Amino acid sequence: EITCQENLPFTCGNTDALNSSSFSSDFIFGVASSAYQIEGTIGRGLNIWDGFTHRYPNKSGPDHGNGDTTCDSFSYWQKDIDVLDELNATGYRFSIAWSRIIPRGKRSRGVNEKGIDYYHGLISGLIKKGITPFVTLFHWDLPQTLQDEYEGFLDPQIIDDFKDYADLCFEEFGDSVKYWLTINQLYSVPTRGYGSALDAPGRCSPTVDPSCYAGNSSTEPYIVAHHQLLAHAKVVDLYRKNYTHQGGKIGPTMITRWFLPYNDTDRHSIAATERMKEFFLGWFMGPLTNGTYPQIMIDTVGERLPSFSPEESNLVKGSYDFLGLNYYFTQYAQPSPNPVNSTNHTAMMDAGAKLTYINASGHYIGPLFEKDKADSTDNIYYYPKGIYSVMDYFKNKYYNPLIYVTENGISTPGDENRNQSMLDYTRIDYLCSHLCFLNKVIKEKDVNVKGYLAWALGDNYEFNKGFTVRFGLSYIDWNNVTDRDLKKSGQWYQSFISP
Ligand SMILES: *[C@@H]1O[C@H](CO)[C@@H](O[C@@H]2O[C@H](CO)[C@@H](O[C@@H]3O[C@H](CO[C@H]4O[C@H](CO)[C@@H](O)[C@H](O)[C@@H]4O)[C@@H](O)[C@H](O[C@H]4O[C@H](CO)[C@@H](O)[C@H](O)[C@@H]4O)[C@@H]3O[C@@H]3OC[C@@H](O)[C@H](O)[C@H]3O)[C@H](O)[C@H]2NC(C)=O)[C@H](O[C@@H]2O[C@@H](C)[C@@H](O)[C@@H](O)[C@@H]2O)[C@H]1NC(C)=O
Ligand SMILES: *[C@@H]1O[C@H](CO)[C@@H](O[C@@H]2O[C@H](CO)[C@@H](O[C@@H]3O[C@H](CO)[C@@H](O)[C@H](O)[C@@H]3O[C@@H]3OC[C@@H](O)[C@H](O)[C@H]3O)[C@H](O)[C@H]2NC(C)=O)[C@H](O[C@@H]2O[C@@H](C)[C@@H](O)[C@@H](O)[C@@H]2O)[C@H]1NC(C)=O
Ligand SMILES: *[C@@H]1O[C@H](CO)[C@@H](O[C@@H]2O[C@H](CO)[C@@H](O)[C@H](O)[C@H]2NC(C)=O)[C@H](O)[C@H]1NC(C)=O
Ligand SMILES: *[C@@H]1O[C@H](CO)[C@@H](O[C@@H]2O[C@H](CO)[C@@H](O)[C@H](O)[C@H]2NC(C)=O)[C@H](O)[C@H]1NC(C)=O
Ligand SMILES: *CCS/C(Cc1ccccc1)=N\OS(=O)(=O)O
Ligand SMILES: CC(=O)N[C@@H]1[C@@H](O)[C@H](O)[C@@H](CO)O[C@H]1O
Ligand SMILES: *[C@@H]1O[C@H](CO)[C@@H](O)[C@H](O)[C@H]1NC(C)=O
Ligand SMILES: *[C@@H]1O[C@H](CO)[C@@H](O)[C@H](O)[C@H]1NC(C)=O
Ligand SMILES: *[C@@H]1O[C@H](CO)[C@@H](O)[C@H](O)[C@H]1NC(C)=O
Ligand SMILES: *[C@@H]1O[C@H](CO)[C@@H](O)[C@H](O)[C@H]1NC(C)=O
Ligand SMILES: *[C@@H]1O[C@H](CO)[C@@H](O)[C@H](O)[C@H]1NC(C)=O
Ligand SMILES: [Zn+2]
Repeated sequence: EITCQENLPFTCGNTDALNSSSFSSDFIFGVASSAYQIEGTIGRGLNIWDGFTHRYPNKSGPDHGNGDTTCDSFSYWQKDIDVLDELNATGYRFSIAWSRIIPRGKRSRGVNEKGIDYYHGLISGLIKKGITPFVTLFHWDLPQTLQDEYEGFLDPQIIDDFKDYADLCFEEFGDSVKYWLTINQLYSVPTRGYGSALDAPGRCSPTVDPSCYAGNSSTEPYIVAHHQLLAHAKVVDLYRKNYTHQGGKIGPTMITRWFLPYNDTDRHSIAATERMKEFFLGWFMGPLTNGTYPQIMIDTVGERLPSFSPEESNLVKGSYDFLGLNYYFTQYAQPSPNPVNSTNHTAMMDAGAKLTYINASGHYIGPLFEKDKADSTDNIYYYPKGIYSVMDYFKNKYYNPLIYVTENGISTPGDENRNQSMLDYTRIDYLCSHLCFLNKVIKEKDVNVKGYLAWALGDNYEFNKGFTVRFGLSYIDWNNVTDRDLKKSGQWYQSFISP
């Protein structure tokens, strides 16, 4: 019987109690990263994250930091491999910058052979060290030209352009890459990029944020989400019909969260909690497993929710070999009004729920996840059991899918000096507490999880936060980004992997 801790202090940092041997022999352990966050603009065209961070510096991060140079993985990709080698990692998730291989967006406009070579070198290097690549085709960095031509994912033209880009990736890298992720965190761009405008491209309703150049927070998130599903499905169909000889697998990336009732004895809170599962997870999982949006979304969103044609429904349904599940935290849900007529209405309001980290009786869900200096009441807290609940839910609700945890991690303040940043015991606690529960859910619920990739191989530009927070298991000095030095967490993970 496996017992896992939910509150501080944690004792899972002892590799004598918890290690890779606790999992199946073939279980993959590694770390993850994304192109915009680690490469730098050198050698690539411009994308919407360059555009967004430059047009709206205040939105790039409190420090106005962006991905211009960041940790310079373009030049130091070998150093990334060295970190993985040091960790004895068996997996590495990275993303291909569309702007690096097709700077002009549309494939017919030509490709960047040097950009293609960059990824060939990285992939060859990973394989030579026994590291299995998990490659994300689209980690939000859409070529700026496509956003300017037709507003990217807001238009159906994105489908063919994404398909042609994916085709190039399969053609060029598919002989070596056997695990593909289509779109990173399906929920994110529709809501943050077209709803709240916290993320690129930065579209929203005029009253939601006067700085948005255009948009409609009430309708656009649904249009974008719909196109993401269609684009994703078209790419999966292309992969399975034209690249089956490669013997690989492909799937979407979902940002997952668990939800608990703000008040577990209040039917309204309980209902809001179930609505959140449907609006947050079901919005994409319903189409992916059934070819239709959840009924509660159909009923609530009405005319603002696009419909799948019979052909599209068939294309989207079952469009995955596995699911890349990112997991960070869990929230309490309570009822909230949905003012559809208000000029400030956002798609996020349709769920009719308010999310918190403290419940009705004043209980904080778990240890501190992220401290918000602007407002103490806006602090995020984590919940280790959430990963168990999410995996159990996916197996029972979404037809026992093959799963790879594609992201799981925690940040530490950017204000900390080198020594403080290196002594990241809070990260060991976060990682081990989640790994305990992941092992527990695999054994108790038989969830088909075959890999775990911790977020951020190293410190990098964090979307919306600049360099004010660090997520890496390895430290990076912003005055000399060459070195990737394993922090206490990286050293612990090394021992966890090879006890
Ligand atoms: C997994 O996918 C399944 C489909 O492959 C889902 O089952 C479908 O669920 C639909 C509801 O979402 C359901 O469609 C409704 O059908 C009603 C009856 O239509 C028949 O009878 C009519 C007689 O007058 C006739 O005119 C029709 O031609 C049909 O013969 C219909 O009245 C409904 O329309 C109203 O409600 C919808 C909102 O749901 C409104 O959009 C619409 O304007 C109207 O107000 C509705 O029809 C749909 O209307 C919208 C239109 O775009 C669609 O083309 C049209 O179908 C449908 O019958 C079933 N199909 C099957 C195979 O059972 C399944 O849904 C779950 O299970 C069903 C049974 C139901 O309980 C749902 O609530 C569940 O979510 C999906 N499962 C999951 C997990 O989501
Ligand atoms: C988690 O949710 C539950 C269920 O909603 C909360 O319990 C309910 O708390 C209500 C108070 O907010 C209770 O209603 C009140 O009852 C007293 C006594 O009769 C009455 O004088 C009040 O006017 C009020 O009555 C309601 O008034 C509005 C009407 O629409 C409604 O029909 C009336 O009932 C309610 O009875 C109670 N339900 C039950 C079954 O216990 C719960 O609140 C916490 O516990 C209750 C018992 C009370 O001590 C609250 O102060 C306390 O916050 C809530 N838990 C938390 C931590 O928020
Ligand atoms: C976002 O787009 C929606 C849809 O075009 C707008 O909602 C429409 O608003 C008009 C004017 O009040 C109504 O006549 C329609 O019935 C609404 N459509 C539906 C069914 O929602 C909404 O006003 C737009 N929001 C902003 C801020 O531009
Ligand atoms: C807020 O969360 C706390 C902690 O999960 C809940 O408290 C638990 O409630 C159960 C059921 O009454 C008890 O058996 C446990 O002993 C409680 N644990 C603790 C730490 O006190 C509490 O019920 C939640 N509040 C609401 C309104 O849902
Ligand atoms: C890549 C982070 S986006 C995310 C998870 C998260 C981590 C730290 C702080 C805030 C969020 N979830 O994406 S979304 O659910 O916010 O769209
Ligand atoms: C208050 C503040 O400092 N934030 C402003 C914001 O109000 C403004 O809409 C935006 C214009 O792009 O520029 C930000 O710096
Ligand atoms: C790994 O953890 C298990 C408990 O799950 C323990 O029995 C084993 O001794 C540990 N391995 C090492 C080498 O510490
Ligand atoms: C597979 O490739 C062929 C050759 O380019 C193409 O004709 C066909 O449409 C492709 N199948 C798809 C789009 O899945
Ligand atoms: C506008 O939206 C904001 C954010 O949800 C809300 O706080 C405010 O009350 C709304 N104003 C209106 C029109 O009620
Ligand atoms: C930058 O760091 C590298 C690796 O530690 C080192 O070799 C080089 O001398 C440093 N350059 C500076 C800033 O002096
Ligand atoms: C790396 O892991 C393999 C497989 O568990 C093990 O045989 C090998 O000794 C490890 N290498 C190091 C130096 O940890
Ligand atoms: Zn710049």
